[PDB]
Amino acid sequence: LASFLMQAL
Ligand SMILES: *C(=O)c1ccc(-c2ccc(C(=O)OCC)cn2)nc1
Ligand SMILES: *NNC(=O)c1ccc(-c2ccc(C(N)=O)cn2)nc1
Ligand SMILES: Cc1ccccc1C
Ligand SMILES: Cc1ccccc1C
Ligand SMILES: Cc1ccccc1C
Repeated sequence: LASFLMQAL
């Protein structure tokens, strides 16, 4: 999940 949200950056 972290990756799925941090893709914003
Ligand atoms: C959430 O964005 C998230 C959580 C976990 C993973 C992920 C991707 C690949 C692996 C993997 O190859 O495991 C080998 C031990 C594990 N977890 N991606 C995204
Ligand atoms: N918010 N994330 C980004 O903007 C982002 C763009 C591109 C990449 C990335 C990572 C790894 C590779 C590679 N190993 O070829 C290419 N591009 N990460 C983040
Ligand atoms: C590597 C990967 C794949 C799918 C969604 C987000 C990210 C960071
Ligand atoms: C979609 C989502 C979920 C949890 C925290 C942040 C964001 C953008
Ligand atoms: C991480 C984030 C959050 C909201 C707008 C833009 C960006 C890059």
